Amino acid sequence: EGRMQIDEQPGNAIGAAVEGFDHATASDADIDALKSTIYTKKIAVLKGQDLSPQQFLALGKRLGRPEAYYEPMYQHPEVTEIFVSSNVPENGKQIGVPKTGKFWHADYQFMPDPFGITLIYPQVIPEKNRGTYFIDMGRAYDRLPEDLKKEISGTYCRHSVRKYFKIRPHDVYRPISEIIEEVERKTPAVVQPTTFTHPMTGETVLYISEGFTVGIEDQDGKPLDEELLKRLFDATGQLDESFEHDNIHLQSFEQGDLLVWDNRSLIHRARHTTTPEPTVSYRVTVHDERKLHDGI
Ligand SMILES: O=C(O)CCC(=O)C(=O)O
Ligand SMILES: [Cl-]
Ligand SMILES: [Fe+2]
Repeated sequence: EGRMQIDEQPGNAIGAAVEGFDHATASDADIDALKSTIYTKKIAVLKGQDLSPQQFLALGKRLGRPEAYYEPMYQHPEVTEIFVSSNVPENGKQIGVPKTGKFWHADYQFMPDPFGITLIYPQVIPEKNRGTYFIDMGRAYDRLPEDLKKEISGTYCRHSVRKYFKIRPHDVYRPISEIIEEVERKTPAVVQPTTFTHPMTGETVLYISEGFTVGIEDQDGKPLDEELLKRLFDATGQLDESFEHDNIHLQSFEQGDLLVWDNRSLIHRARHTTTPEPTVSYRVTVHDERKLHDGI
């Protein structure tokens, strides 16, 4: 230590900038302070990062235990733990998967044991149409009308990858019903409390997303009409295709930036493909000292 400096946005404004961070030399106190910033400011942007794929993984390992993506076509060829979103061919070859995350979601929300921190290391940044949209679903919960808070009290939600599972090269010539069934076997829908208590901050988090949350059910386990989910999406800003909604944050980045964010509190999505500019990003996803919530 002696050089990492964290500049948190004032008050309730989301985000922080971190200058002079070196994952190879940061002290234990440095890491703890960076973690506190991630949990409270939700998005920390590390500046001046010039890392190999291996050094990026080592940075992630300072924050938690990396987990590799369960579908391997997403994995970096040299680092299994790096998830690659890319539509720029490397020597004419497809690396990772193109055009990922074009829907509101929290990462691994369709899995039974989601990780708490996401790291994104942009490699190729669109000049004009850059950035990722975010919603703080704890702040979004607090801003719901009281009666809507009451209506979801005690409910559970079902989360599934079934809408956005991407066809793989080895799926060609298979009947689609067989892939549909395989997805339900490998990644069955996961039931979670509709809201949970953030282990690091104590905030109530509304843990739903338009992309992965496929149903809501009552305290007795009986399915509820999906209009309730639609009203929740609407109220939290997830149905606003203009992205002007008050809850929505557009996070931009520049070369050398590295985004680290709270994957309990936030949902995110890619921008509309308004321009043909390409996107390449490397992702590391790490488990921290607590489960997503105490009920996991
Ligand atoms: O499209 C997917 O499979 C999800 C990708 C993702 O998590 C992201 O692009 O932020
Ligand atoms: Cl994910
Ligand atoms: Fe994502």
